[PDB]
Amino acid sequence: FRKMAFPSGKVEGCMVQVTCGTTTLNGLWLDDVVYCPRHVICTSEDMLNPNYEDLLIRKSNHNFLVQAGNVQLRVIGHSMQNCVLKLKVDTANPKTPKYKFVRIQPGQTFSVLACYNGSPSGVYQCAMRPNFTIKGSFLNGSCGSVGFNIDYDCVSFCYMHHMELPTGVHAGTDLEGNFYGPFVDRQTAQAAGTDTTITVNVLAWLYAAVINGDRWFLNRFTTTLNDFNLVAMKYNYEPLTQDHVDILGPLSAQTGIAVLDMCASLKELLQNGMNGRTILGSALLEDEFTPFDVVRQCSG
Amino acid sequence: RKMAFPSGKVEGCMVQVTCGTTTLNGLWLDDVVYCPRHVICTSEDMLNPNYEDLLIRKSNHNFLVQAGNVQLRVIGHSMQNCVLKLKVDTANPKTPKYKFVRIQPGQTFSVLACYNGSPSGVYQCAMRPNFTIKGSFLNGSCGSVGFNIDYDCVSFCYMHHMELPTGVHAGTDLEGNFYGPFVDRQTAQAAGTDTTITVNVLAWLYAAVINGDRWFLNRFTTTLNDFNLVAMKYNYEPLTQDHVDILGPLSAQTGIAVLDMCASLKELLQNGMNGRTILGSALLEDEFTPFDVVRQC
Ligand SMILES: *[C@H](O)[C@H](C[C@@H]1CCNC1=O)NC(=O)[C@H](CC(C)C)NC(=O)OC[C@@H]1C[C@H]1CCC
Repeated sequence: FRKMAFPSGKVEGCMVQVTCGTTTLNGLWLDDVVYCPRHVICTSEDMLNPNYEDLLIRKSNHNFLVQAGNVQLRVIGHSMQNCVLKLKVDTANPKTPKYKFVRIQPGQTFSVLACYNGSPSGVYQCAMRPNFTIKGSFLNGSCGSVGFNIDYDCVSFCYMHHMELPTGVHAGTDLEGNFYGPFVDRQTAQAAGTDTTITVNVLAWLYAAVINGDRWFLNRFTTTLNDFNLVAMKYNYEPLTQDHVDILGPLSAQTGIAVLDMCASLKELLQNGMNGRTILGSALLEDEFTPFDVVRQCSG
Repeated sequence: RKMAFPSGKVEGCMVQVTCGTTTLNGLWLDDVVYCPRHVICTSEDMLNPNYEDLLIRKSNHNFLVQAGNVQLRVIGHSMQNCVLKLKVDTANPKTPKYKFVRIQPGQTFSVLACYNGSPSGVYQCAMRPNFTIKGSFLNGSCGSVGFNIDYDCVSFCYMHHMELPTGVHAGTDLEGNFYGPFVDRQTAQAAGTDTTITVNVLAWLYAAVINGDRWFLNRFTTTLNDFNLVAMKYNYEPLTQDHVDILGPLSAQTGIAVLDMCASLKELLQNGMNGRTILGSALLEDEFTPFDVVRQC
């Protein structure tokens, strides 16, 4: 199993650059709107303590330089929605895919198209941590890069990049400008909650092991969801939700192993350790493959 | 972070190729579609296919090429080693600037995994020293390609043909020559003993340091040859002076001499990681090149 990104072409066709003064970042061009982080309107000095409504009132359409490559897109309207700027432009993007804006939950994975100056540099798979950070690879100028999933014809945009934390992890918003987690777009020191292990994804990984014939850890017992959740928290594992139990349905059906039986197997691993054994060629439990990711790499 | 090149320029080239009941992917550049020649085989052909004999018995019309909902008419075909070249009456307007290259073991590339001419996923691979790749490929993935992008130019280096019993993968360059001692017949094939790409392990250790992780460093040093003696004992590839030179920028950036990092790696090889982890991994990672690390740091 490897981290596998979605093909990035449909998103590459939507990346532009947005500049205000000398501050440049990336934007997302869909139909006749460009979406980008609102801190593009900030001087480096104003990022320390920005008053965004005040900064925006002083801006006009003609203060925004939007470019696809080196080709300018004329801005004909502007508005702020939470922490994102929406710039109406006079050209509808002919490469606009079928798309939607979604807000993902911790544990869910998505592909990031890392961009600089509106130019895509690389694509990689990220997991949203339970503390609402991602372990990105982002350099200066990467803001406005987006995270996405692709289902059939439709690009689901879920993440737009805004900042790095002192610990090196990354934070950002959905495409409605609402931050994931307790973060704000100010150049102030901000700390994330202590992180935890994504239980639903560990379970997905155990199911993947079973599918591949690696099943020594299956035991004869079961548990209730509440008993499991209370034990899991003592090992810094996330509690399971009802939605987690449901998204494990397909893998449970594929293997014939009930979700709560797998929970009891995981509980034994937590309480007793691996005892020098491995699972899928590893003594570490992997928590950044979702149930869908497992099905992706096992089917096509 | 393992990072692939953006795949859009390659996505615009992927098509579906069918012959008989065999369907796989092709690469459509200008007015030519490239694909694995074993598309012309049947069940009974695959064991010992005489490809020149099988191919002469085919007509242009035995090949169905589909780009989305549009069929492309094949107006000519030829074989170059293990690749079939199908001439079509339409030029791909999405053809990028491109070249065909043969990569060296230890080099990395991105794979666009495709099924039925449709892109499914992208990931980074290394050409192993034993000329396999550790890919994620299923039935119908043949004809998927590997590539690197420099400026606006796509350098195609890999086309996918097979899986080995061990679960690793084998394929060709875009001239149709295999990497490694493999053959496009339906037989169980073993690879040579694999080794670890040492220059890449060192690059990744430097990446761990750049991201503030240094538990594995030490105050010892080593000569190049003494390091290589230990490396070979542990089935690591030897480190050349060009490798040392290639690592210079990472050495400068971090203030750690290449041979000092070799001494750290030696200590890791002889003692293991004693439970610790580097950049999240319980194992030494060898599929990041020095360039991969630099570009991202
Ligand atoms: C082409 O799509 C397909 C891709 C492989 C299928 C499963 N995973 C793959 O990467 N290629 C093939 O099926 C090969 C065709 C021959 C003619 C080259 N064969 C193959 O990969 O077989 C796999 C198993 C180990 C070998 C045992 C043969 C008796």
